[PDB]
Amino acid sequence: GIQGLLQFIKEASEPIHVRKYKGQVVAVDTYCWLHKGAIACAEKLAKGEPTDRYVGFCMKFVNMLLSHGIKPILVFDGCTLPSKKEVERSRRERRQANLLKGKQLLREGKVSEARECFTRSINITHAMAHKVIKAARSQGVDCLVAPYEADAQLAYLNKAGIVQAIITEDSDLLAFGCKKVILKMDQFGNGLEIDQARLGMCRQLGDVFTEEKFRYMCILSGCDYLSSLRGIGLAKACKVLRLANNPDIVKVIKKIGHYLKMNITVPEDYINGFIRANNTFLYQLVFDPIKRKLIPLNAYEDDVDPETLSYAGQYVDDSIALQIALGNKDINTFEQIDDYNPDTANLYF
DNA sequence: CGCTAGTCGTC
DNA sequence: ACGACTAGCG
Ligand SMILES: C[C@@H](c1ccccc1)N1CN(c2ncc(Cl)c3ccncc23)n2ccc(=O)c(O)c2C1=O
Ligand SMILES: [Mg+2]
Ligand SMILES: [Mg+2]
Ligand code: NA
Ligand code: NA
Repeated sequence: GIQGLLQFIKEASEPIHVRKYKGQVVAVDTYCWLHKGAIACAEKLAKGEPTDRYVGFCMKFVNMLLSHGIKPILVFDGCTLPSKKEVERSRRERRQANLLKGKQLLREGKVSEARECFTRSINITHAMAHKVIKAARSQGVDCLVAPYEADAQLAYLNKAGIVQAIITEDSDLLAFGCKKVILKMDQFGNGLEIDQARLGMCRQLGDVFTEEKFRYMCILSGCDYLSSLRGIGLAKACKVLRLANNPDIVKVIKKIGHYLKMNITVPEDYINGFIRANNTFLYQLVFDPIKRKLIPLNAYEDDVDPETLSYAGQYVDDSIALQIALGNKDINTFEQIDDYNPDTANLYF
């Protein structure tokens, strides 16, 4: 998530009820719901005991969207981007560290502090997501596992017009150019909608309301694909882009210290890391479910060599991507764990 | 004083 | 991993 973006653009937000989307399609960042579901049964999942509480939690939200006449499309995270492989294994280590600390606290009589530790010791596996997929498909709810980050797939579904809004706790969806994003939605259907159109209402932005300029601001402030330079937040990133009057973002970043009157010599790796973050937001691979084809989020522009963009997701045969998308092919082991076929029975029709 | 980043507390 | 919120910094 972009740190503190919701507050900076608070004027573009409005409180809504999901009733607003009766008769409309809405995609969900379902790993947000699986994580909260797995918190409610953290003590059992950590010890390896069998539990399907996280399934009922996601279904509580799905059935609520269906009650108000919304067609939900549950989107799941797929493979890890090459650049994020070192961080996800580091996260597995920190979860296994809290597994032993939670156990130690249960011995010391501190049951409530141990119950809190277990909530930060759970790995959301593709097996857990497949249980949710099977429960959602019984109720006739379409599910789509993204090839890589669900953030990019959700952005595709909205940009294509397949879905009119995205339900998520991640503000990166706005940096990805989503038209309507619904944050902080509770089990009853109440949440905050941020419309890209209403970014004009934000006096803090100035002219940093276009997709390209708004994306650059989020990257400069500190994004998932790149930490910011020290002392740069949304306010200072926003300031740099308003003052600069040059389309080449690279020349603006080299002269960043001049615009802010700050002592910042930008390193070699920050310029390239900015280009990679910008390329991941534009060209990260997604699955077109109607045509059943793996494609970049946006069609390649100007001189952008697709052979240099492996960090934004590697290509695989469309048949492999279809099997990942239907939840049949396990993300980690690439083993077929199911035989679902949409043609032998809709998002894929 | 505006802002950014480090500490306490929780889904 | 999320945000409240606060201190301390430029
Ligand atoms: C795979 C998916 C995912 C994994 C498990 C549970 C919840 C979410 N992630 C991973 N990651 C995470 N986001 C949120 C939470 Cl609460 C996480 C908890 C544990 N481990 C990773 C998390 N993350 C970070 C920054 C992002 O910009 C982002 O898009 C994701 C993201 O979607
Ligand atoms: Mg994500
Ligand atoms: Mg993200
Ligand atoms: Na920052
Ligand atoms: Na300008």
